[PDB]
Amino acid sequence: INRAVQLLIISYFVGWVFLHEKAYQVRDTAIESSVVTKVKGFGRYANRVMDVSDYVTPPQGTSVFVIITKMIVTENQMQGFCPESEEKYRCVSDSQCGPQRFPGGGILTGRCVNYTCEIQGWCPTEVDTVEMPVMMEAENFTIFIKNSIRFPLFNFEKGNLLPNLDMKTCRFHPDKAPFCPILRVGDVVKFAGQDFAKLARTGGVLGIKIGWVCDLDRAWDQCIPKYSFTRLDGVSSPGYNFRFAKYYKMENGSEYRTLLKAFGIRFDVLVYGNAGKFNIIPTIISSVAAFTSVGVGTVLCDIILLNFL
Amino acid sequence: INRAVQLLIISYFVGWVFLHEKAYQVRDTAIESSVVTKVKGFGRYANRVMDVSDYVTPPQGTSVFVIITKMIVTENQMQGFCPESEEKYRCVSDSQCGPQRFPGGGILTGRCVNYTCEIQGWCPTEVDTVEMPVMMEAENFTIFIKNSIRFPLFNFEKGNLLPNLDMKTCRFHPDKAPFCPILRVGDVVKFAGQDFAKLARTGGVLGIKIGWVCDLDRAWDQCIPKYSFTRLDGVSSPGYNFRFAKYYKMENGSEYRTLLKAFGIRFDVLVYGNAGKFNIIPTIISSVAAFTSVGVGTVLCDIILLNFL
Amino acid sequence: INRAVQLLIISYFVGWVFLHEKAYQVRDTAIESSVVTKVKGFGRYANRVMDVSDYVTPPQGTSVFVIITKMIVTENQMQGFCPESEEKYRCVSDSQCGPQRFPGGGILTGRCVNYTCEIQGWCPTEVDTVEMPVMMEAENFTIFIKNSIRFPLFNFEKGNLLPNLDMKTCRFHPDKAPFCPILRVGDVVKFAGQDFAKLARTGGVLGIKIGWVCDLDRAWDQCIPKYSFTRLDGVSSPGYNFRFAKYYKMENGSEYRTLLKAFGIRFDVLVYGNAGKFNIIPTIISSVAAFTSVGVGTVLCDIILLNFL
Ligand SMILES: CNC(=O)c1cc(F)c(-c2nc3cc(C)ccn3c2C[C@H]2CN(C(=O)OC)CCO2)c(F)c1
Ligand SMILES: CNC(=O)c1cc(F)c(-c2nc3cc(C)ccn3c2C[C@H]2CN(C(=O)OC)CCO2)c(F)c1
Ligand SMILES: CNC(=O)c1cc(F)c(-c2nc3cc(C)ccn3c2C[C@H]2CN(C(=O)OC)CCO2)c(F)c1
Ligand SMILES: *[C@@H]1O[C@H](CO)[C@@H](O[C@@H]2O[C@H](CO)[C@@H](O)[C@H](O)[C@H]2NC(C)=O)[C@H](O)[C@H]1NC(C)=O
Ligand SMILES: *[C@@H]1O[C@H](CO)[C@@H](O[C@@H]2O[C@H](CO)[C@@H](O)[C@H](O)[C@H]2NC(C)=O)[C@H](O)[C@H]1NC(C)=O
Ligand SMILES: *[C@@H]1O[C@H](CO)[C@@H](O[C@@H]2O[C@H](CO)[C@@H](O)[C@H](O)[C@H]2NC(C)=O)[C@H](O)[C@H]1NC(C)=O
Ligand SMILES: *[C@@H]1O[C@H](CO)[C@@H](O)[C@H](O)[C@H]1NC(C)=O
Ligand SMILES: *[C@@H]1O[C@H](CO)[C@@H](O)[C@H](O)[C@H]1NC(C)=O
Ligand SMILES: *[C@@H]1O[C@H](CO)[C@@H](O)[C@H](O)[C@H]1NC(C)=O
Repeated sequence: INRAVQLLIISYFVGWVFLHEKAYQVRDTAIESSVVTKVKGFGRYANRVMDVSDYVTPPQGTSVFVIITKMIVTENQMQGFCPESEEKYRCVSDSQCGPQRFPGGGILTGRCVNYTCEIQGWCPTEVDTVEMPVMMEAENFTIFIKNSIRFPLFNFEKGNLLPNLDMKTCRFHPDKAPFCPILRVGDVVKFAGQDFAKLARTGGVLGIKIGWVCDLDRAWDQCIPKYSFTRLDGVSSPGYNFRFAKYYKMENGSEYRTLLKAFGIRFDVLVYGNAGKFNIIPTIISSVAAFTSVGVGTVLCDIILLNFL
Repeated sequence: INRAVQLLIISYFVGWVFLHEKAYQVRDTAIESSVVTKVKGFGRYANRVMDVSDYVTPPQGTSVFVIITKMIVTENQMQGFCPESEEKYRCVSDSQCGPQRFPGGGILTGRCVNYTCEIQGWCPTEVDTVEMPVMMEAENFTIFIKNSIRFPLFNFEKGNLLPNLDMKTCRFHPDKAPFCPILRVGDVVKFAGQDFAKLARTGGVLGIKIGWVCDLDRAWDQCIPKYSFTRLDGVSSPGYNFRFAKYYKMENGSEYRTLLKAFGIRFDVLVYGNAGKFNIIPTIISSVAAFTSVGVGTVLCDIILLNFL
Repeated sequence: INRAVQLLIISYFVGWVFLHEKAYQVRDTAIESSVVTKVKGFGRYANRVMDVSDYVTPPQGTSVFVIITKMIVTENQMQGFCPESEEKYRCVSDSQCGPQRFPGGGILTGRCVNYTCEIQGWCPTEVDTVEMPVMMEAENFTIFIKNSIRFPLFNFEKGNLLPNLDMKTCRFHPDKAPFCPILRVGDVVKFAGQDFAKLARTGGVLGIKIGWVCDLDRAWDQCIPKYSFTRLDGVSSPGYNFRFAKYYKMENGSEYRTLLKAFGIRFDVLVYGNAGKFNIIPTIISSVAAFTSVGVGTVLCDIILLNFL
């Protein structure tokens, strides 16, 4: 009975190794998904509350949006020549800056004036590096993410709005309610291992990943999404700043421009999926390989038992 | 001759099962694609026709754009305190709204006035829910979609602009001309199983999918794209509304803001591909599995015939 | 010794064929990536230098941005009826244009006036096709691309900012330094097999592909990205033009609009990945198939040697 027991044990182990790793259930990874993101929540920046229309830069609500948390405004920028207001651009001789100095505000002319050598262009350049406050109440904003995915190979359409496992006081917590699509901005920042104060002050590119890992052999309700968070702006000047320009020409001839530098927390929504469904061909391939492996194991077992090595 | 005929039949069935499901022809699903969308067509909204530059929100023509169909304008919004114009925010006592009421227009102060308790912020809030007309002529807009895909594993570059199977009066109909890239907006809405009037009045997020399913073992001209349409904004307040803010500061000191609420039909272009090419390794694997399966079938056939069970 | 030598040679060839094509090392192609693009560099267009805030259309720095190189401005567009300024719309009789003529500037009315029959809408239409100069200094712009990828199946996070194989004078050249993420716009245009003058004058949609092809069986530092460039706006009127509209209502009642037509070079960043990691199941499958193929080869070899055919 030793040979039968040993071959049964070998076959059982081979089956465990195969079906545990899903040798069958051909896998599809080309998930086609659509994301609709909507921000809700109000906050104050200077002396005035700002609704959703203000801070979020892309109003459509695409896969990628920006939550603006700090604004630096430079108004009435006129064309001309003038020195730069930054420290690092010190000029002691007229030959210091030429076709070797990286421009910071405009095209250089090869001169030197007192405030720094003359960049040409928008004269009142950004006086940056100040103690401007941040939209602290943005720590309490909420993001509603409606994600609709469709695995094409198996024709499997699904969405994250699962009605079983209200939407007015629920948040997203991976422990209590890991299924509500409403993500608190403070919660997203905290779950990424980041302090919110520094992230809002300097800016960063967070990322929300919706892993659609499902086993289609089970029921339709079993396919559930998993939310994860990360930061994708780590080097090893870190930050995320971007500028809008609004132009106007007053009737007295001069051409003006106001420049708004925004430090925000850009959110990226990345959808990844991996769905495995049972298919005849991989099942046959795996069964044949398992049979041959069991045969090889049986051929080796008697030899190793007889030789005790 | 019975055994030879039976083994030939078993081998033929195994070959049918294998080659029908493409046991060989290793498959690649990581399709790298680029989409350029351009809208053409004019329509009237208030008392004036609007060209392409007006209704479409992203002027670049990215993978996702919005066809604005309804506009609600609130001009000269000033900062301050005032009640809200919506019905649902009824206030009979000063304690009704506090740290339990969801803000609708601004940060609450805990008071109660006649128009509703005081939200702080942009005072002339949106008087919404009106009978504003819709851009009905947007039913006749056309969308030109240039899609260029490149399967990287096989180095296979292709595009949907097939010159064989003019581009001035052709539309997209899956029956007559299922190859023209020009998609009528009314046609897209109709093919999604949606009435255009309600969709334009309330807004929605349609989706155009370009399935690049091809068999590279055939000629280059055989690889063709298939267009499909769906809606990806179905819960089970449905809609798709987004707001622009334009700011101006008149010389008499006050800070103003005009808010434009747009109800549009956002179009998402999703590209999915699955290309299978013959490879030596999967062919050998499939042949070995087929040989072993045929052997197993022959081993079972004589037994089942002799035992008649 | 002939049979042993022949079977060893057959086994060696089978192993070469299998391990060379990676029969083992299950492959994942669903790469989840995030791209942050930042443009640096100044240029002059009319009589004034323009910094980053001006030419690039999406200020956020998404996966797709546009480098504007030519601007055509039409100011003070008023609603009304007037003929069109283009040549192709010749009208000799009042019945020439009707429900058969493609509108170019507005909704037609079925009349004929001297400048061309009356389109309704923004009256001072674009007088296009001029000799407007181009932002030639945009040939010296630089693009910083920070790409962070994460293969989910193997949980493999990586980025293109490799610190071993400064970032102030380095460019991207596939021969000298093929690893610096700083891409010169002129270099990108040249590597796509395109002249920069015509591309800037008419517009085009270039594409930068970051192939993340790695072998995870080696060390972590071995996984490196490969940059490639292409053009995805080739038919077989080519170009890429898009228009912004800025509205204002002067106090004397009339409603105005200024239209800015931009000819740019839109850059698309496409991330593709294919990562193979050793797994037990594919290894067993490949070993079984190799054993069976070697057996078949041995069965055929003696026959072909004895029969000499
Ligand atoms: C006459 N009024 C103005 O000039 C003016 C008014 C403003 F409310 C603001 C302002 N500050 C902040 C601060 C935060 C955290 C969020 C939004 N903020 C805003 C509003 C908009 C202004 N944006 C714009 O594109 O405007 C062209 C870009 C996005 O932010 C400004 F920067 C300028
Ligand atoms: C002095 N003139 C204005 O204030 C004004 C003029 C306008 F034509 C309009 C207006 N209505 C509609 C209706 C449809 C269906 C499409 C486009 N529409 C527009 C034009 C733009 C105005 N957009 C903007 O970003 O403007 C900052 C956002 C997109 O729509 C407006 F909302 C305000
Ligand atoms: C009172 N001043 C103006 O009206 C005015 C001022 C300007 F600098 C310009 C202008 N020309 C060029 C040429 C290049 C190559 C790049 C940027 N350029 C610009 C600036 C902006 C204006 N953009 C805008 O959205 O403005 C609403 C869209 C993007 O280009 C303009 F088109 C109009
Ligand atoms: C974000 O919201 C939380 C939850 O309401 C705020 O925390 C509470 O704030 C109230 C304000 O009246 C205090 O009475 C509570 O004691 C706070 N609770 C806790 C646990 O701190 C929080 O202050 C808000 N954040 C910001 C920046 O305003
Ligand atoms: C969209 O275009 C269609 C096709 O031209 C319009 O339908 C025709 O409209 C003309 C207008 O002169 C009528 O004479 C025809 O009888 C209509 N034909 C049909 C089959 O209805 C349609 O009206 C346009 N839609 C909108 C909203 O203007
Ligand atoms: C882009 O930059 C290059 C590199 O600096 C410029 O080419 C040089 O331009 C300087 C200008 O003083 C000349 O002295 C050099 O002789 C040029 N070198 C070469 C090899 O041509 C180039 O002119 C710049 N392009 C534009 C359009 O301004
Ligand atoms: C126009 O007026 C502004 C202030 O409104 C002033 O700074 C500027 O010098 C004037 N420009 C001209 C050309 O008169
Ligand atoms: C400025 O003028 C506007 C109308 O143009 C008026 O409503 C407002 O009260 C005035 N504000 C101040 C601060 O004088
Ligand atoms: C308003 O003034 C503009 C010039 O500023 C002029 O062209 C236009 O005819 C005037 N419109 C009205 C309605 O008075």
